Amino acid sequence: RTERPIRVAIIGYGNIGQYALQAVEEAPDMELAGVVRRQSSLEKPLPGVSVVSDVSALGQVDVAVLCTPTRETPAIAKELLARGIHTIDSFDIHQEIVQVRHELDEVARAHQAVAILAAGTDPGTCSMIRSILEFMAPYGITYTNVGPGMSMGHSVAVKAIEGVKDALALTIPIGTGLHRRMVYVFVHDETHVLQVDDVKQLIDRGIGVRMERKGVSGQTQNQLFTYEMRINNPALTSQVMIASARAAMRQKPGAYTMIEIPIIDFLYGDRDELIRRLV
Amino acid sequence: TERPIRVAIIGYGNIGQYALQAVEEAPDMELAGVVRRQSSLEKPLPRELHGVSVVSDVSALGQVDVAVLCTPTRETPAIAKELLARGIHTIDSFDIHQEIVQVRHELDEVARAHQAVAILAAGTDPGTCSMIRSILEFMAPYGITYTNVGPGMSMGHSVAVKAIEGVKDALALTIPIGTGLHRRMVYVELKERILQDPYFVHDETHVLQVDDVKQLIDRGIGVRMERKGVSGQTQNQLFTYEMRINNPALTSQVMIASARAAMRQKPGAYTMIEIPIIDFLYGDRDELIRRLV
Amino acid sequence: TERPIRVAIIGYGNIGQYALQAVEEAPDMELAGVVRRQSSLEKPLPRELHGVSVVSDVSALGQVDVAVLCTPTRETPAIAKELLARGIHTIDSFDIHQEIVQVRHELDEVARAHQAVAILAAGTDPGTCSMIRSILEFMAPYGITYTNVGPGMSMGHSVAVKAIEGVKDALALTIPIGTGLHRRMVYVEERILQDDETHVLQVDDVKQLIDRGIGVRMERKGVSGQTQNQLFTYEMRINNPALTSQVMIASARAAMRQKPGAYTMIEIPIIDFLYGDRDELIRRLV
Ligand SMILES: NC(=O)c1ccc[n+]([C@@H]2O[C@H](COP(=O)([O-])OP(=O)(O)OC[C@H]3O[C@@H](n4cnc5c(N)ncnc54)[C@H](OP(=O)(O)O)[C@@H]3O)[C@@H](O)[C@H]2O)c1
Ligand SMILES: NC(=O)c1ccc[n+]([C@@H]2O[C@H](COP(=O)([O-])OP(=O)(O)OC[C@H]3O[C@@H](n4cnc5c(N)ncnc54)[C@H](OP(=O)(O)O)[C@@H]3O)[C@@H](O)[C@H]2O)c1
Ligand SMILES: NC(=O)c1ccc[n+]([C@@H]2O[C@H](COP(=O)([O-])OP(=O)(O)OC[C@H]3O[C@@H](n4cnc5c(N)ncnc54)[C@H](OP(=O)(O)O)[C@@H]3O)[C@@H](O)[C@H]2O)c1
Repeated sequence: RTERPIRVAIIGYGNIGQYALQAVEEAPDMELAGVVRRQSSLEKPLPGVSVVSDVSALGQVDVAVLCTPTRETPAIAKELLARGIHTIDSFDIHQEIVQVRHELDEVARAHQAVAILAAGTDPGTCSMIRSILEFMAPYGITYTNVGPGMSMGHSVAVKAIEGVKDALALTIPIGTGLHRRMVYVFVHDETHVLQVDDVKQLIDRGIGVRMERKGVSGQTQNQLFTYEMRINNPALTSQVMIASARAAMRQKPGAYTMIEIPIIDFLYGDRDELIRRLV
Repeated sequence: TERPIRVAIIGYGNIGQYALQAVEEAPDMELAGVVRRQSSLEKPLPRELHGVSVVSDVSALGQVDVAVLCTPTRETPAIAKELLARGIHTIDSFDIHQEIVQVRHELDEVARAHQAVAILAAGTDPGTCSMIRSILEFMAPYGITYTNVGPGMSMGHSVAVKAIEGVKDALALTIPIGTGLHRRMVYVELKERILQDPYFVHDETHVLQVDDVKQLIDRGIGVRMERKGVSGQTQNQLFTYEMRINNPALTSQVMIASARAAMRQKPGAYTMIEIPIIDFLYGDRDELIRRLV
Repeated sequence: TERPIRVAIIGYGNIGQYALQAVEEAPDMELAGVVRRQSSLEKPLPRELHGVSVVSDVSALGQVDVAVLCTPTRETPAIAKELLARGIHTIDSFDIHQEIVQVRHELDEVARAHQAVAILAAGTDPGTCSMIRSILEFMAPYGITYTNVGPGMSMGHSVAVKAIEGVKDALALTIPIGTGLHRRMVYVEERILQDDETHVLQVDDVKQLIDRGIGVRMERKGVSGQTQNQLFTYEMRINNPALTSQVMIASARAAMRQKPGAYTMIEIPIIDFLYGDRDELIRRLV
């Protein structure tokens, strides 16, 4: 009677990939097919899950959830799409998304494959809230203020300068989309530096997001919208990618961002009862 | 109300369009007409003004109790003087704080001389914010008040940017950054530019090129006013006042309420802290004490 | 019933005036007197001190179990050691953070010689904010804590600017701007400002700006075990000397339950600061 599980492979067991594993197991319409790592990591000590070096080893795989680093992700995805497998990623470079969508689109439409890209937290569901604020109040300004919380790239940036080993760099929101940078031990915003004993003692993967728009609806001024969340960032991103995996099965070949897909397509459940429950 | 107050709107800009709605809604007043520069009369007639006397001098309106000046700050004290000199009361929302005392003296002479009332600086931040700020002072005489105007366009500063060279269109916002201090956000439609600091220099400033600054405009604004001080000798008295409002809707509504008050004062010039609050309200005295006190 | 704890107030200034009210209200404590510089005894008696033994030396107050020091920071360690040396316990809210470990060792040596307790640094930020900071740290060992000391008069900065040039009078404020950082607001009765983000304004009367209340915002996001994104906020909006003198009076109560030595506030069972029977405090509070 009921439907067969969606078979998911996770590509790149890193910070996002561990959380993705939890979200796959918990998805009641999804089963883990296996984890794909570089060959160098297969040699490492293992943390019952088929951990292999290529999707071919994992049997049937409808969707591969890409948890690899940004730079390598487009190339990886184009390869997996060319094999008929759908791909999900949370590609987080805003300005290259338009180009990557087109690049992923071409491969997917040929191999009857769906690719959903930039399906994470701010490249992701924050984009969906932004887009909805946009059409409810077309005149005005939106500010996305990332509450105190790490900036992976920024600390990884500072990790590449000569000095006392290890560093933590943070973007701190100072309002109206502007941020201050605080580094614990790249020049156009105010920076503060502190030396610490153990940078590892300061690390926490939660983050705050405050997004606001003040705008006019139709012709009426002073429409106020505020969206706020305090969350574990990698858990939310992996969960958003797993919901996108469900949605990728319900699309036509091609490549989509999350504002190009019906919100109901991300939800597990019977359409009518989702409507009855949510709308 | 028997013989309503005949109100003329002077200058049909942002504030004049909102002031027309305030006049309409007010039960004790009726619109006498709108006064515009001859240049604007030659432009086509807006739809909301169909059936409205729209003229270049207030004489053509005939019998005007109060003139609600919705004119640019610089031009308004001189416009107020002329109307006062005809025995016509004037409301304005003149917004240069540092010139209010002097402007008040200048309007006071003319108005007393001609049996007219002027109420000046009667908008939002000069205006009702003044009244609030002043009640806080006598409630807690020792301490400090901060007025933080929430993200929203200052037009005096936005038009400043439109004036500089290499500037097709610009939008410049004042943004509170606490303690009465403010940052400035400039959106320009065109290092890069000769942005430098034609003034602005004594303000932290951020510039940004956008496609269509018209797409960014909303006339709402936030105001957060805070005071910590001493009542008598007790410390740590805490006061907070906040509004999220349509700025021109408020300013013009305050001006129309001030028009009501003008009809009640002896001749002279007044700021809003020089009039009993009850003068601004429509209704019987005892009924308003009973509703409000 | 026990006899009341006899408390003496050392130094009758700002903190000293509030301490008097705290001692009076404290049901288990009794005012032995106030101790001032002899130069201050020649001045006229404050009305609140009518009927109070005001004196130049604690030896004239009879039995004195605890002395609450409301003396300026730099003078307070030497005054403490003198009183501990007689076997009287001492409370201070000494507030030079970088110096507490050192003062504590010094105060500890004398305390143990004369069967006396010193509780030092027992105020609001040196003091109960320290206790709160410390509970957060063990509750979530990985992460960062920001103490944001809301608008509120400084003391060292105020007196810093109060000197320098044509400063007839001045008031210096610390303002929080987030994540532990602060801006300085200077009201004065020229460009010189050197000695952080600072603003300077001239005013006719600096005394008209004075209010002795303060806000404090403590926030922490960190990890419990391996679980991320645990959120903690602590806030107070208070009369600073009223709270500081109350905390010292509470420490006077805790000092009577310690063994000899010097203690900061994160070194004393919270229950020792509270009036009442042990078991009853537990069932009502734990
Ligand atoms: N949109 C959002 O909100 C959002 C938020 C967070 C993250 N992201 C995306 O997620 C990524 C960061 O993930 P993360 O924090 O989990 O990173 P991570 O911990 O560094 O994990 C990356 C993993 O990819 C594999 N890998 C590393 N270098 C590789 C290479 N050169 N070629 C192929 N595979 C390689 C490794 O897994 P193996 O050992 O198994 O090979 C590694 O664990 C970024 O690319 C970002 O775009 C997006
Ligand atoms: N105190 C407060 O809280 C507060 C708040 C907001 C604004 N305001 C005051 O409101 C005033 C008007 O603001 P607004 O948004 O209504 O501005 P606006 O849209 O520019 O309106 C100004 C109007 O004045 C008329 N005008 C008369 N003489 C003029 C001249 N010499 N140059 C240009 N225009 C002239 C024009 O109408 P015609 O074409 O019909 O002649 C114009 O539309 C400001 O100057 C400000 O001081 C006060
Ligand atoms: N959170 C905290 O930990 C916190 C907060 C507030 C205060 N404090 C502490 O409180 C102290 C200041 O309290 P306050 O506001 O009451 O100060 P204050 O107003 O200056 O009073 C200090 C008093 O001590 C006496 N005194 C002054 N100079 C002296 C000297 N050189 N030698 C001996 N006695 C002297 C005087 O009393 P007589 O004239 O009667 O002799 C004077 O009124 C600081 O040292 C500070 O560390 C800490």
